[PDB]
Amino acid sequence: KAVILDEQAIRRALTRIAHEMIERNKGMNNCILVGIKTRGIYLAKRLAERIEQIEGNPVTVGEIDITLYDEPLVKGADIPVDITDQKVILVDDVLYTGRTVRAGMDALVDVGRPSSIQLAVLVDRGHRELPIRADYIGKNIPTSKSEKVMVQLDEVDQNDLVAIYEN
Amino acid sequence: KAVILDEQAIRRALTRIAHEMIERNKGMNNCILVGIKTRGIYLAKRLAERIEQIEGNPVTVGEIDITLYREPLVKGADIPVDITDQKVILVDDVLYTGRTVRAGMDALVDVGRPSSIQLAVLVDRGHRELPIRADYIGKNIPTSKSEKVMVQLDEVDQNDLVAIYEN
Repeated sequence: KAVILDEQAIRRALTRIAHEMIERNKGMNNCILVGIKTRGIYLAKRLAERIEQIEGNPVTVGEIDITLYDEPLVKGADIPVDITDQKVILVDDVLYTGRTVRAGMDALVDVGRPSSIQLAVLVDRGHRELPIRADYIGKNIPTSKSEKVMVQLDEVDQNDLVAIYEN
Repeated sequence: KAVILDEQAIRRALTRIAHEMIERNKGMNNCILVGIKTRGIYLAKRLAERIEQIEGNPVTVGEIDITLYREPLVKGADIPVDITDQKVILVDDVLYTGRTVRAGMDALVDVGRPSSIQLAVLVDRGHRELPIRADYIGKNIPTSKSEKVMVQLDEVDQNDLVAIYEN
């Protein structure tokens, strides 16, 4: 095991993402953050919080609970608003093959009809297996196929960190 | 109406794509080209032909006939081989919103279970509405939202050309 991002690195990446979201989406007016995977949901909440303290406007947060690693399956969803004709940004903790994002994207296209969907990820470890790319990245991390990258957030786990494992 | 690419421009872009496919996919050994949309199917056949005349090995071509967005409904596929564990490359004529590619991608993850899916497009006009990007592009063409870009191939139309229309 090895730590690649610590709490400070994660906080800086998130502050950078929040700003980029605000800069490229007209202050995030009418944009919905939708987290996928457990930690993606927590990151979406952190981003909404950061954006609100800057915009003075709350940002709607939704979620899709999916079995992560095209086997990943959408067991449900919970988006407090109608997303029809709204810009949605999926928030993922670690972008890898892209297969969870595809399952999450399919669900959104069937829960509502958003005008568009973007992708923000804390870490992109490469090795996609689908033509899906992140629009916002906290940190690109070069990995081999056998490595595993894992994010720990303090509202779920013990600490805020990103670790990489061999095997 | 205005012509942005002529027969020669189309031919050069395709030769460039065929080479990139060969260079990035070990000579295209075991890679399947799958066309989407009428002209995507024809371009896939042209690329398979170019790759064969360079590699001396045939390239399997498949197809998904979906209608271009304005969600795109899949009428069905037709892939002469079992694509399970095989690298697939979708071939599109014009990449725009990405919504036809999404419908085509979903199908592929149901007819078979390819190890990966990449995307080759003759023209990318921008304005995606999904986090889908092309891995091979013949020509990037900057457009406004109201413009329409259309590919014409001689197998189905009068000439080989790409035109742009205002609205």
